[PDB]
Amino acid sequence: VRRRPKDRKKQILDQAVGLFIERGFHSVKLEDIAEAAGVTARALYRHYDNKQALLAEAIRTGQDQYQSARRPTPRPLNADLEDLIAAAVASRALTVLWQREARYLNEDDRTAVRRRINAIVAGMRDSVLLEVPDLSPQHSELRAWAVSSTLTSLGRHSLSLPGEELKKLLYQACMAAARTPPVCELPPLPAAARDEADVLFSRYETLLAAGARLFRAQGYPAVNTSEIGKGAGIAGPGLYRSFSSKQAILDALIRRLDEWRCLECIRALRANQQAAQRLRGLVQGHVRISLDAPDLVAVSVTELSHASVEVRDGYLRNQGDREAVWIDLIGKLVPATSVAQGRLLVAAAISFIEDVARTWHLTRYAGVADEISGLALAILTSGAG
Amino acid sequence: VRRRPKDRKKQILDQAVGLFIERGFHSVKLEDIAEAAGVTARALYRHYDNKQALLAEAIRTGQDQYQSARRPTPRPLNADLEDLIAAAVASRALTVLWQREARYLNEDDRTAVRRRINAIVAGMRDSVLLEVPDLSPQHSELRAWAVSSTLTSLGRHSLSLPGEELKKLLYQACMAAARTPPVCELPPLPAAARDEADVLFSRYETLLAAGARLFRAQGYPAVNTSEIGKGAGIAGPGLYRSFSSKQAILDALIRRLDEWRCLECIRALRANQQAAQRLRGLVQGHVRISLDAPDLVAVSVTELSHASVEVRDGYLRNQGDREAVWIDLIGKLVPATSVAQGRLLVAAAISFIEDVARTWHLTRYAGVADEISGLALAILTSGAG
DNA sequence: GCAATCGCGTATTGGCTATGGACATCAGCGG
DNA sequence: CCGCTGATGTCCATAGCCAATACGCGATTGC
DNA sequence: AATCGCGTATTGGCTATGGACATCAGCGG
DNA sequence: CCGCTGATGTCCATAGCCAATACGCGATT
Repeated sequence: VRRRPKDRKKQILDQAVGLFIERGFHSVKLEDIAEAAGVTARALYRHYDNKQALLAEAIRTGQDQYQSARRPTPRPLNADLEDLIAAAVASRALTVLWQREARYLNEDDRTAVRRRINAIVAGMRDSVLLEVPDLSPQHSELRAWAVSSTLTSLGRHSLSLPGEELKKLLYQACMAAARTPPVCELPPLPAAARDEADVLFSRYETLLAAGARLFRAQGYPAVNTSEIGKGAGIAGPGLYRSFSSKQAILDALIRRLDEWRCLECIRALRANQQAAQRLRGLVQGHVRISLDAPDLVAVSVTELSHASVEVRDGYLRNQGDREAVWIDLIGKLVPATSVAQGRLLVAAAISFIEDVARTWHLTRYAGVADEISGLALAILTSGAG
Repeated sequence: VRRRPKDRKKQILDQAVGLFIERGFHSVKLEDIAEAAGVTARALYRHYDNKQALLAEAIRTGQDQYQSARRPTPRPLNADLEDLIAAAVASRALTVLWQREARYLNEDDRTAVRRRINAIVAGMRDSVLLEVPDLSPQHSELRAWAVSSTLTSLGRHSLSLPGEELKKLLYQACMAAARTPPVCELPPLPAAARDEADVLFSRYETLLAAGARLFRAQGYPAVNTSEIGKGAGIAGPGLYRSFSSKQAILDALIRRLDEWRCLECIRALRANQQAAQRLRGLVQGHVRISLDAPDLVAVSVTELSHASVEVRDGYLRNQGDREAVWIDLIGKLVPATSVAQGRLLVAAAISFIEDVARTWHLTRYAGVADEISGLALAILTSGAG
């Protein structure tokens, strides 16, 4: 009656990849993967030793799929862009494997996936430097990260364009980002922790900072209450003296980020009245907030699925309203850009800003915020052609 | 058995004053006052036309009590500060009568109460100008408001000092505030509504602004969902497509103000490391937030009793932590001041900033924020002598 | 092309609390 | 001591208001 | 001079899931 | 009809989230 397909491992791996993409590593039970393949958990143990081994196999398979879709001597970015775009469109879902799921692996696998990502970014940087021969290494790295984040932003949503419109949009955005002239010399800053200790002036602030750091480093389901308490110097019952629960801490982080973004948007709107100056002010405020609180940005990017329904819905609605304001300004500045193209460009720019803000070594230069804002504005305005 | 004291209306008025001070005018029923006076509700109608007449009588009685406590040619502030301080210490619980309960009266009674308050402030300004005869009208008005707000702050909490320490503290604070040299000139601002309209970029923002304005103008129990919907341009039931309930708007306003204050405090802490500059930066951030959002300040001052328990508790705890940071800085700068004196001075400065921020005609000058910050710092630092 | 959403006026609806009429009782006074 | 007209308490009910949630009606958008 | 909540460190559950013996087919000779 | 490969039954171990109880405070009425 029941037959062994002799390819059980491939089916189990495919189901695990799908479930990890959809719901996450901790929220997907082994029996869920087994049922998706019409087996039980002990069959998976017959095929894989551990659940973590299954996750590592899934992440490696996703990276191999991206590499195969990518399909030697470095060539100008204009020559390689079409291939890069095709690969990106085909692999849009799998971004979370390396970006979020890989967070849960052991040190060796994390180092391996980090090496793969760094090699990809280095190839993109080589292409960018071949496109513009006269560029400082920091500027070349920034433009390479801009191109990479623009290509990777497709995995943060489900929007698309009919026909070859999406490819044209991505090509224009990447080429405009790459060919942006430098705005400052970008000198390395002398190289903080004292300011970080000073800004934790209460037990509530210390617990909030410890929770945000632990959520960014490990993940919400993987952080104990005792870990947050130790970060604050107490036990978990101390955290429950200060908070109602850990979901309360997550909701507090999300609400704090939302309110800060709203305040910066209000200030930017009140400061300027013309379209260009207003868009520049909004981009500058977003960059400022992203650079000042990388942990909040990382939490909002990753752990949003574990927050309360009302908090998540409100945060998403407010972000959508601010993005709609951005799209209206973009459409005013560039009449050719439509609304779908506008939101695609806005998502790409936001992804670039957030990705650069989280990386530490990219933000160790004087006046890097101006460069980030200029690159984001170039990406947003690339719709002109 | 039952006895009619023939002075029943005086006891009814006393109980009404006590209940109006303790809790809101809308939060006490006529049955509560009647029970406190040992009578039934219609017995009150035998002595008063309605509840609004009783409220007006209570407010007039409180103002008359303050006037009697105070008791010609104006005298220098140093020769009248003893009397004013005594009057304030005696009338501290009565202040809310002409500050919150006044909004529920008729137009004529509101104008009469405003006239009484303005006459008191004008007498204070005359005393201040007699003390320092080298001040422009704007500076004299600002210093008079500083003194009046210091006394009103003393009439805002339950803190006190043993013996004549409180009188000495208030005298020093008022004299330091009055004797502050002008920080800068105050040219009248050329005279927006355009900035008040574009910042409402979504239905949620419009509803929030309308709710805040209505709560400030009338009070939380006196505003129904119909007015908020009309301010947003929709029907009353349409408000629930964006909010869970009417209390959700108040909770959102309180949370927004708390997060904005927290962000400004964090920025001020990170900007400066020395004690004096750090305290100046904290005061400047508080002044900036108070001046930019007067409606939020008014809501937090008045309608806080109608918010959720958790939201109110969190807001109070965060404000207490920030004020504790202020008190630590004050104690570092001035070794003489103790913790309780620091609490009193911080309350005085905060009340001064909030009172000046809410008044519209006082803020129509160029660089008034610097003068407000200077006066607040003069109040806070006072205590060296 | 058509069904699933989506705002948006209206329409109820279950408290809830100022008022209020009918009736009742103390107050001191004038024989 | 005792009626005897003021003034001053109760007892129970009613009317209007005000969250908050039902409908139905249109217009739009994914399939 | 009692009297008090205020933190603080264990303490004890209740509940999910990951992993695992024992039995179990199937699938090529 | 047989020896290897895969599967299915329950089952237990153990971690993690909230309460609950314990003494000291150090300030409060």
